[PDB]
Amino acid sequence: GSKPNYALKFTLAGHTKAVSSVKFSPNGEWLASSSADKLIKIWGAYDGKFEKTISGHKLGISDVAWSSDSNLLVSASDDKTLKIWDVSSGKCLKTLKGHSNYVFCCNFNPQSNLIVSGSFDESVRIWDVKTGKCLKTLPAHSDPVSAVHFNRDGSLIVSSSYDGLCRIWDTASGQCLKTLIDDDNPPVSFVKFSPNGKYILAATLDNTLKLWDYSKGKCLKTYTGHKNEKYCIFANFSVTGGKWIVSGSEDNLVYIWNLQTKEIVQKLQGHTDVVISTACHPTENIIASAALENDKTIKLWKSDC
Ligand SMILES: Cc1nc(CO)c[nH]1
Repeated sequence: GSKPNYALKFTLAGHTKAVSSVKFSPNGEWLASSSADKLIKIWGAYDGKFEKTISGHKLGISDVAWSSDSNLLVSASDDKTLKIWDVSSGKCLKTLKGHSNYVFCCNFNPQSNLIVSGSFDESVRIWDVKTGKCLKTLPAHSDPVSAVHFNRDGSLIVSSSYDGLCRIWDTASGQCLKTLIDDDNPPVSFVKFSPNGKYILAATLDNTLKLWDYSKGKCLKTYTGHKNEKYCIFANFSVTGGKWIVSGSEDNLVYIWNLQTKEIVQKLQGHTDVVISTACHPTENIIASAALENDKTIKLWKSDC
């Protein structure tokens, strides 16, 4: 139908501190979760079945991300490292050392030969997956880096920061192509490219999501109604059914907007703390949501539309 009807199907318990991130594997079979409890957990995407715990970080994890082939994970930790993991063996393949403060955010490129990271040390680093070596350190921002993401062909990186900027980087050279958002404030708490790489979705800590045209550097859409003044809350393009924007909220709800009309089309109730992370299944109309330490659960929601 014209609106979704997401309904709670499973609650996934086991983390002992706040959940920080949830991500579906590109092949759709898994959900990965990261937590302040220093653990990664792997769950069945369709039935929430607990699969395994992946351990090794010495402090909390703020983010986890899948390789394009669903075989590897990368995690970003307060221990100042990222780790590359073989999901099947659960083994740490590489530890990526160089950041001088907490690593907050990470992603593979589509090729999955590179990892990008953002840190409280105000830098963005680009890493070689095969060797675990740091290829480039970008002096990207003047405050902690909240998000990093590659576009569809891997040629661009978008970064965001508490400094109030969103910057687009040439992967190959590390050089800045554009400062897309250029304000002293508000802090930019999240950014990512649209699936086709033409748009950037940006969150600011003034309860606002905006959809930007990268090429023209202009705001096309604004989404409001939710609460976001403190946390770096993920947002998503939902593309399997109707074309939605999805975000967590500091009022403990998942918000779903019509991307084109900007109308709120659903609010998902059930969590008992801030919903810091949401993920959209690559093929099925399924949302994963995760909450902070009063809750510590992941919820799987399913829609007909
Ligand atoms: C908690 C968290 N938010 C982000 C957004 O990039 C990374 N980790």
